[PDB]
Amino acid sequence: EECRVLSIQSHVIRGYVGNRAATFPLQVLGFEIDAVNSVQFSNHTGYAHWKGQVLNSDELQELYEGLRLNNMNKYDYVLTGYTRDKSFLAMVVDIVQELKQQNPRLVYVCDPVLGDKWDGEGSMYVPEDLLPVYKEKVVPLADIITPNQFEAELLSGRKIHSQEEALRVMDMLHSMGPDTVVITSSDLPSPQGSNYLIVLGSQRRRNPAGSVVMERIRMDIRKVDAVFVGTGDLFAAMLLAWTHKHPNNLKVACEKTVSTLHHVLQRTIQCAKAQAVRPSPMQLELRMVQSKRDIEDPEIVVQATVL
Amino acid sequence: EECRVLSIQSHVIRGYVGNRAATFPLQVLGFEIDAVNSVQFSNHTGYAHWKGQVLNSDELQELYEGLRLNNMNKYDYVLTGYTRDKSFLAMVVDIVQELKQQNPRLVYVCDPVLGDKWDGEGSMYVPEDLLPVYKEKVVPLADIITPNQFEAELLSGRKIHSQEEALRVMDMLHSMGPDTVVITSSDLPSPQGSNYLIVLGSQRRGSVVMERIRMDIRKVDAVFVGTGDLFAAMLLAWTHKHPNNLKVACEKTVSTLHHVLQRTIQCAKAQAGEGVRPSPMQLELRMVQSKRDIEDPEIVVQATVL
Ligand SMILES: Nc1ncnc2c1ncn2[C@@H]1O[C@H](COP(=O)(O)OP(=O)(O)OP(=O)(O)O)[C@@H](O)[C@H]1O
Ligand SMILES: Nc1ncnc2c1ncn2[C@@H]1O[C@H](COP(=O)(O)OP(=O)(O)OP(=O)(O)O)[C@@H](O)[C@H]1O
Ligand SMILES: [Mg+2]
Ligand SMILES: [Mg+2]
Ligand code: NA
Ligand code: NA
Repeated sequence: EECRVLSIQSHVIRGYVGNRAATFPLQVLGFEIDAVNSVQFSNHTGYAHWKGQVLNSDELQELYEGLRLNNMNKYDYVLTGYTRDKSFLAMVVDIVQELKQQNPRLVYVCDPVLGDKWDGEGSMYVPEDLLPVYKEKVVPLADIITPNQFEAELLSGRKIHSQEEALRVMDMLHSMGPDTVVITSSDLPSPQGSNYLIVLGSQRRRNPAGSVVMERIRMDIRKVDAVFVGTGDLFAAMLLAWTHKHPNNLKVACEKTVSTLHHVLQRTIQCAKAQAVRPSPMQLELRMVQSKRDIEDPEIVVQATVL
Repeated sequence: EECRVLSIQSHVIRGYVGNRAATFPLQVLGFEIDAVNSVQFSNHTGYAHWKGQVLNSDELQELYEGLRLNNMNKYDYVLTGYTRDKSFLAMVVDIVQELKQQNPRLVYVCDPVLGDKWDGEGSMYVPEDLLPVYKEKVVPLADIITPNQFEAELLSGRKIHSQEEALRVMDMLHSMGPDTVVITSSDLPSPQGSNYLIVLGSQRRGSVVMERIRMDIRKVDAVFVGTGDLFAAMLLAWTHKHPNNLKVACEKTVSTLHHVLQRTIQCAKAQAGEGVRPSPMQLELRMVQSKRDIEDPEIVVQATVL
């Protein structure tokens, strides 16, 4: 038995973002993940310097023809994240369409990377003309999506000020296409204090009996004093892995996903501090490799609230 | 404690060869390996088809520049394998010289891929103009080299017909520079039967001792791709953990390959059915499913000290 994933994301030489944050973890859990590298840079763009090349829609299509010609275009999952250009994204959409025709049971996990917000206001970090494509072509095709608060607000067109508006926006997202919507981070208020970020998740599904039900959860995570890159990619990847293992249990899938990132960042936070005192982007690269054990079976450190 | 490896080799979307065969195993064993993909192809060339793009020498330098500007050009090991381009390989050389000045203790593991021999006749599968660069530029720089028999013959200029000629040749290789030379496969005959392939290893290491070892590996009925790359990467990992113990390091390298292929050849057959010969697709290494065998391979081959 084998579960095949096609992950189209960026590659870097040094560090863990994109395909570099998604691949090792999924491989450790038994997945035959195939990495299509949308770009190859020396490191992520949060560093003072970075150089590299990008893959264009033509080349992505060639890579695909190669696979198709060998009749190797049969996947169980497809996984996308940061996509920098409309032309590429329209191509990723054509590829997902054909893979779904090839296999109707294919699950498309899509991280709709658009931007994020810093201390109150958010701004986009991909071309604005990608939003219409995400709205009309990509999300309708998705089975699981992992937007942060900023991205859900752009996808739904509604600002989110409360948990209830969050739920309403999540329902809106469900109606665009995906049965699983997880808001990966938000500045919603927590009763635990203000040094907490909020994760919300909602999954629609049919039970053996055949009724269409919805599981909803919330997690209040304590904030770590640092900026990490790649953890959004890691979140989407682990979510793929754990909903795959616990299909009818969003609570457990999310707790394992959020617990894995917690163990990775705790281990990362330790070494960052030891090597420094104000850690640079380099010292803050996720301690991926050293976290093998926590990825394989993470001790659950945060229980979710049931909504 | 961290050990960084810069691995420059090919990437495929489907399968395991190059950085694909070298990365996961080394990550599993705790290495901070950075993969520079010399190419990005849909799959390896053993298939009916393949499409893809290549990385040029200028792009390689660009990537290296980025790392340097950030003071990220400090590594414990460099690993390179199949390159089909002379300009690209010269750039790898300039890069390895550079990383060595930055860290004199850097260990360069070079798999000098030039070709192989099929039934007895060997044929190159890299342009000829590479050989001069390898003999004159690459090998003198290398600390560990992993050539198969054909490559050891091409690199030394001598034909190998016996275990003694082989070790004679490994010695010529040590003189070109490398302290550890391992011949990853040869047609030498084994006392165990015709169904065996021979691996020979030699390491030079205030005494100047010489350790030499041989292993008799049981041939498996099928042609795999990426096993040479896996061999070089696992050798780097094990030489790293058992430093002056060529014997143990080769034992774990080869045992690991054995489990992976045993596991691979089994699903191969399962998917091809009784009597039918597995395709390249079916024969792709079962990498991910061999995680446990990579972390701690059960030793199933003892090396003989020559
Ligand atoms: N500073 C932090 N402190 C604590 N946990 C964090 C921190 N940064 C990230 N995380 C963890 O990473 C997860 C996802 O957050 P992150 O902000 O990195 O991505 P995002 O903006 O939600 O996603 P994207 O833009 O990739 O779709 C959190 O929900 C949490 O589990
Ligand atoms: N058909 C096979 N049967 C049994 N073991 C094999 C077979 N093919 C490869 N191996 C294993 O793979 C290892 C390396 O062998 P392989 O022939 O693939 O590379 P090579 O020709 O020595 O290397 P390179 O071309 O990368 O310089 C062997 O030494 C052995 O452990
Ligand atoms: Mg964020
Ligand atoms: Mg061979
Ligand atoms: Na997200
Ligand atoms: Na070899």
